[PDB]
Amino acid sequence: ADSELQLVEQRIRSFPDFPTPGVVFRDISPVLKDPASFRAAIGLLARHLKATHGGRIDYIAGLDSRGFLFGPSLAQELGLGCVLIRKRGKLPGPTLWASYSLEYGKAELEIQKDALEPGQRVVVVDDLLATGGTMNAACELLGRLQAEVLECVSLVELTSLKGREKLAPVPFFSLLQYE
Amino acid sequence: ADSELQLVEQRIRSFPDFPTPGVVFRDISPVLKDPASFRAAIGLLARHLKATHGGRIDYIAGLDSRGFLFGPSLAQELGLGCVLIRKRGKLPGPTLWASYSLEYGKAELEIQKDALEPGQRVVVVDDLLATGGTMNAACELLGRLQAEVLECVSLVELTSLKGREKLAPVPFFSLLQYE
Ligand SMILES: Nc1ncnc2c1ncn2[C@@H]1O[C@H](COP(=O)(O)O)[C@@H](O)[C@H]1O
Repeated sequence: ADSELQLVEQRIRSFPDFPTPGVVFRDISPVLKDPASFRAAIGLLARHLKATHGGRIDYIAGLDSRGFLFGPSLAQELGLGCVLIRKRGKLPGPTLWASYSLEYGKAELEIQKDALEPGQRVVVVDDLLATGGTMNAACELLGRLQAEVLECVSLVELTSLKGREKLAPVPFFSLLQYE
Repeated sequence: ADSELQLVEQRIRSFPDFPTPGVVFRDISPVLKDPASFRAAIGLLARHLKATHGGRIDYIAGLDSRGFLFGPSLAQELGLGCVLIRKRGKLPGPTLWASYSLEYGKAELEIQKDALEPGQRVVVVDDLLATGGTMNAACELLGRLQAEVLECVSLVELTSLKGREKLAPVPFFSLLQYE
């Protein structure tokens, strides 16, 4: 198109009635597919994070699974490492775990007990904030390792689901908002 | 790739008997956590790919979920987009899916119907090649979209499981090898 924000915005594809009737799904797949829009997305998140924390971040925490598509590349742009927060069962060795609500049921996330040392400053990233279930669980786990969660970020936020309120006092930033 | 490769090898951590007895789990998590290791792994994959295929690659395809950690960064380094291959039920809109065999029973993968156009040339990435079942299924999905799979790559290859044979005649490159 032209601007970087509109380049990202034109590449978020809408799918009505997926996964269930009445929902409007936001697919980030086109953002990844277009190298110019992927780099526009990473650069917007990076510039936000650099301006906001002045270089003083220790790690990005990428959220299983779609957050893994952004976390490493964001971290690398910022010159940082990326740690992983995963669905239960996926990581080897001693873990901490936290439950959250998933569709009609309950699920769990986990982090390795040595993923972070105390006092490390971390930004959580995922593609999309919907109910805020996994993101909230992520914050719980990081606090348990005595990490300082600076904020959570996503490319997209679905405001009608009120996942941002669920994260307070943890600050939250999104690039784009839809219902 | 001596020094750079040692930076990767040093950060692969092994866990006996996970997830089940007699399996040595290879954990790439410390590679992601160290930005120099991550940058070395991405550079070494990119360098091999450019030295082998030059500018003939159109897209990287990342395998759900640990392939997601490397695909976008590899595609960015090459100036290419990245397309996604997911566990069934995760992608919106029209898809093609297939089933393949695992340790007792079946698993299923899928791809969006419009991920690639015919004759487009793709390299598949995952973190580790074991039996090659998953990567083989990804190759088959991509074939059904009339994509040309130039190569599959990973950080680790478990050579006693003969994943390389399963993929033939699609070439396969790994940074590190173990029995
Ligand atoms: N020993 C192992 N360590 C880590 N991941 C493994 C191991 N064996 C299999 N996998 C994973 O299982 C999938 C590969 O299985 P395969 O389809 O048998 O090649 C990939 O996602 C690998 O990352």
